[PDB]
Formats: sequence, structure tokens, C-alpha cells
Amino acid sequence: GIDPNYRTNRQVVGEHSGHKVYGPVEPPKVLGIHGTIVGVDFDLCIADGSCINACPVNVFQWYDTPGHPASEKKADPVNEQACIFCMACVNVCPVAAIDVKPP
Amino acid sequence: GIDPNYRTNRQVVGEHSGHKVYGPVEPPKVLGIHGTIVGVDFDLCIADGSCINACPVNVFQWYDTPGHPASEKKADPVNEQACIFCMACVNVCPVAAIDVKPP
Ligand code: F3S
Ligand code: F3S
Ligand code: F3S
Ligand code: F3S
Ligand SMILES: [Zn+2]
Ligand SMILES: [Zn+2]
Repeated sequence: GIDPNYRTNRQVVGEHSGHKVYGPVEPPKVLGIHGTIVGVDFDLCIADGSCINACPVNVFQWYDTPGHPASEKKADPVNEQACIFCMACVNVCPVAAIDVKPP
Repeated sequence: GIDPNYRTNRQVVGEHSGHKVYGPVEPPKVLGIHGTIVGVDFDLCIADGSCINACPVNVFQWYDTPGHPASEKKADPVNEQACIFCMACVNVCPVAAIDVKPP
């Protein structure tokens, strides 16, 4: 599962669709974590889709990541700021790849 | 159109589904304004639906108001806190019944 201390343990290295990306990032095998309010560890995500299936406010969208060993698609927190802190995604993810921290 | 100063001009008289309701409220003809972040004047709303049709984060839901002269259904800001301040609803409403104020 995702490191609950990722925001302090990792370096921010870039930005994607309005959110920060925490490294290391060495495409295509290592993609890091996307998001600050709603963080998704792309290296753990296996594209199960329960998060997208549970979120009532459309926080996630599928984002293609060809060449990644865990999956070739990931749930990207494009609308992380719409999060109403349901904590559903955090609990439905079979690999515990999501961490939500209210700002 | 809605009074942009409604939050100070009107009295809060109740709560509905997690949001405040600003009076006067004398059902069924006078229902007031629902919401603080995303305020919808139920007395102006005619159930056009453009707001629901435009909102990407599901802020609104239909709420029945039988007996109201403007319409018998209203767009209720059930998820006002998911608002990402698109200002779309504010502009699509044909009667300017919506006012959005970031907290
Ligand atoms: S595996 Fe990925 S698709 Fe969602 S349910 Fe977990 S973050
Ligand atoms: S289910 Fe959606 S509302 Fe936030 S707690 Fe997860 S991104
Ligand atoms: S009329 Fe009502 S249904 Fe929406 S578009 Fe205007 S608040
Ligand atoms: S379109 Fe939706 S995101 Fe807010 S500005 Fe209106 S309730
Ligand atoms: Zn991203
Ligand atoms: Zn309401």
C-alpha cells in the first residue's frame, strides 16, 4: 500500500493535469504518485477500477501508461479538488494505492 | 436573478441535506435559497436543467417542490462542497438563479 507519509518522504518532480507528481519518475516503469489531496501511487495501481466505480464526484479518469509493469492504465486524480472526502476509494482499492489528505 | 448579497441580506432559517437555507421560507410558494458555496434561489428556479447538464462534479440533484409557482422541481446543491468553481451553472441558468461563492 501507499506510504501515508509520501508528501514529505518524496520529492515533487513535476505536474500533470493540475496536480503535482511525486518522484522518482523514470518512465515507463516508474511513474510515482499523482496528486496531493487525493494521491494515487501509479507504481501500485493495477487498474482495478473500484475507485472510479465508487467516486460520486468524478475525481478520477483513466490515464494511459503503456509499458508499466503493474498495468497500462491508471486512475488519475484529475479533479482531486472536487473530493468530498468519502474515503470510499481509499477502502475499495484492492492494492491500497490511494491516500486522501484534506488540505 | 439572484441577489449576489443574499448571504448577508437574508436570514439563515434552516438546513437541508447538509446545506443552509436562507429565508423567508413559507411553503409551498416561498422556498428561499438553498446553499452557501453554491446558492440556488428556489423562488427563481424554473427547472431548466442546464446547470445539471453542465456540472462535471455532480453538485446538483433534482428536488421536488410540489405547489411552487415557478416549477415543481428544483436543482438542489446537495454536493455544494464538490464545487470546483467552473462558473458554468452560473452562466447557463436562463434565469440567473445561481450564485457561487468560494469559501
Ligand atoms: S488499483 Fe488503481 S484503478 Fe483505482 S481501485 Fe486501485 S487506484
Ligand atoms: S471516493 Fe471520491 S470523493 Fe474523494 S474520498 Fe475518494 S476521491
Ligand atoms: S432554472 Fe433551475 S434547474 Fe438550474 S439552470 Fe437554472 S438553477
Ligand atoms: S458548474 Fe458545478 S463545479 Fe461549481 S461552478 Fe457550478 S456547481
Ligand atoms: Zn496525473
Ligand atoms: Zn436543499
